[PDB]
Amino acid sequence: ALFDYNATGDTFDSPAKQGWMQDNTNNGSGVLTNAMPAWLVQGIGGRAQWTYSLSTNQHAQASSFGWRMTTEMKVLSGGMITNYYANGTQRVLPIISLDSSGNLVVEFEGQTGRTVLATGTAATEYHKFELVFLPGSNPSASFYFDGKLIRDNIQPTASKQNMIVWGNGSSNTDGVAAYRDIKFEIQGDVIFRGPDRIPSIVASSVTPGVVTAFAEKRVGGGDPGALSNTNDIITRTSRDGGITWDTELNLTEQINVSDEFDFSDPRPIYDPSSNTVLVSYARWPTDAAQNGDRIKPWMPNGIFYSVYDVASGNWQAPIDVTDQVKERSFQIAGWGGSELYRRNTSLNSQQDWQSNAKIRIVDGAANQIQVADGSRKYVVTLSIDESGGLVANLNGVSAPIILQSEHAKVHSFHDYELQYSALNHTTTLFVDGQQITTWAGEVSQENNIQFGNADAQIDGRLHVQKIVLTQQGHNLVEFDAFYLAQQTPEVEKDLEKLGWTKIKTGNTMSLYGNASVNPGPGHGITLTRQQNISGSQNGRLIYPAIVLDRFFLNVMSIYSDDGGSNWQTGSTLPIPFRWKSSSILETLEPSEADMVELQNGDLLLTARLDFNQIVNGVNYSPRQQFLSKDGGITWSLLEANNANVFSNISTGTVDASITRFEQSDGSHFLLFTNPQGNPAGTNGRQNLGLWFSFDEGVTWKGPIQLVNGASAYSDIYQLDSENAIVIVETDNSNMRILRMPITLLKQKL
Ligand SMILES: CCC(CC)O[C@@H]1C=C(C(=O)O)C[C@H](N)[C@H]1NC(C)=O
Ligand SMILES: [Ca+2]
Ligand SMILES: [Ca+2]
Ligand SMILES: [Ca+2]
Ligand SMILES: [Ca+2]
Repeated sequence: ALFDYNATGDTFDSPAKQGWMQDNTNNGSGVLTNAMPAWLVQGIGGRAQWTYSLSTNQHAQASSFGWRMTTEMKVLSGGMITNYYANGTQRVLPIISLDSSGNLVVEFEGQTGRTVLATGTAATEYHKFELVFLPGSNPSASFYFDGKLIRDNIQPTASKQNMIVWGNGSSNTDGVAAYRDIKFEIQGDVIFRGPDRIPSIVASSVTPGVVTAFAEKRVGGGDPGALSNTNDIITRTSRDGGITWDTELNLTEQINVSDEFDFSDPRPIYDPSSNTVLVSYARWPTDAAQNGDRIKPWMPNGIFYSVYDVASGNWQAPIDVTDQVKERSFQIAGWGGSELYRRNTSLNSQQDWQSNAKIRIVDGAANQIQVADGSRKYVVTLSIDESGGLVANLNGVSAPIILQSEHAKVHSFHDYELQYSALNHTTTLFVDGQQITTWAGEVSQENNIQFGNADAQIDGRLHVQKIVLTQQGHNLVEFDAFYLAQQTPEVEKDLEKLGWTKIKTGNTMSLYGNASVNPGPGHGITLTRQQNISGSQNGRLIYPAIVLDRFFLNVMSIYSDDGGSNWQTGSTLPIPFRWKSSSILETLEPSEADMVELQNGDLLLTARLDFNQIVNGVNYSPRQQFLSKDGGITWSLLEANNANVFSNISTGTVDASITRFEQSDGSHFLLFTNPQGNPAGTNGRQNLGLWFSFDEGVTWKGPIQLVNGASAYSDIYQLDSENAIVIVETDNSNMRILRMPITLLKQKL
């Protein structure tokens, strides 16, 4: 909430015409002045000041969420120039004056001594005076003069005064000052009310002042997937930098006509090229979702986006991108074991045959597709090498073959075709129609087609969409995992019931997946520093989404290199595992995540780690950072870069936010928000903190406490050259707006 006085020239320029109450005594007075229009306070032989009354609830909001008072004035003479705020019990009182040398000085009630602010002709010229109050158990204000920190940790002092005040607050002491502008802002206006939840926010650089915020509208409350709620995506827009907001708009009820769905996790990206907001969100059937792993691949989970045209205020109807981002496959994780499927066949080695296998290599090695024709065996083994390239080894041939070096292509599906020539008794491998090589395989009496992960001592994971075997104009074998993966449970999908033999050693997991994809909470980004990042590009839209294969959550990039027309997925985060007992996996589950592009084009990602945090005695904490050096395709776990780097961060699991802040001089740093807990560094969703990184995410300074009270999910975005805007869940999950003077606050560090 903003309470202000602005002199414009309009002879409404009286503070009285702008809601202020004249409070003069004796000969105290005031008059409009126009050097540039201003109100001249004339506290000559009397008091001359202006006041504004606030409600109990307004004072309480100010106490819980902070406030700031900004004055542009010049002091002409005298003293007791008192611009301040008093809430009925306490106040922070700066007293500004000209001293006996004509120097402009300030002193504070409750602190010792004075500070010179300006000397010479500067003392009686206009300046900008800012008081910023940060809430907390032991709260304090800081005072700034033309943007520079003058005094910090100014603790409030007792006063029964109850008003916003500016001018010359003394009858017995002359003071004369001209005011161009007074702004008192109470932080924390409610923008979305609980039990709505899960906020995100972005701001338009092309149209300064435009801010677009999102949440889940939860009729009935609670997470998606409950029969007792119908959840939609809602949005509001500000055009004055987040002070006022237009009408709450339900973006998804138009595609939720029978309340058959829940939508969740609005993830906006601001696009400066089109000046648009593209917000992606999850769809779920209303009665099943991510919680409990209840969502299944045959159910209508997917991802849609809506586009806001900032220039017109138009919201475009939702667009479904589920087919592009929700993989359908049979997945074999040969992690600590091997798992192969073999279909015995009756190939005639004296006739040609052909096979096709559509396969994605997720990680590792010993991933195989094999055909044996009763005379010879042909095996292609697919691995990820040290530099993250895709490599083929053929049985009987010493030299490996590099198939791909570009990381997106390394982990995408490819068609592996074997063409056997009876005449030469050799087989030619084609990959995506490209002839790769010809080899003779090995002698064998086996007669089958076989695929999976082949070695219990070599970890690998491969996903399969199609397998075909053909001879003499007939398909002998056909397996369409892409089709089967999305069928309901009454369609037979068990390979062992479909004529395949399962050959498993040790511990493995396999499944048809994925069960769901979810953009996750917060916003995404457009990349602009990718020039020297091989295989990547500027203009990429990207966000870190949550994928559930069947039972385990993890994070992968979802991105578009054509402005949002077509979307692609990257690899999931690399995480440790351990089999604590047969078929019981100890591992991590990264879920709610946020990423930022560093100065060198590397991407820094911070992820909430849910459920178990400990693998082989190693505690990864409730939060873990990851780094991508290839534009978001693949990631690396940053050792010892977890919750530990955010001093006094809360110890409970919760969504966080991260973003880049750029100053007018081109300097930059990172901002991060998360509760501290109360006390700081304990469990609760209380006391939102702000952390800074001036070194590309290696260390973090802070926190600066932003909120005194409930603080759960949050999102932070740069608002302008000097401010960041924060949306944060608070009491009863009520989402509130903070507008934080970052360039001021950083000076407290
Ligand atoms: C994925 C993180 C977590 C796993 C327990 O679930 C989230 C936690 C939440 C929470 O801790 O408050 C609320 C989120 N809306 C929920 N996500 C979904 C899709 O229901
Ligand atoms: Ca409805
Ligand atoms: Ca529901
Ligand atoms: Ca987030
Ligand atoms: Ca699970």
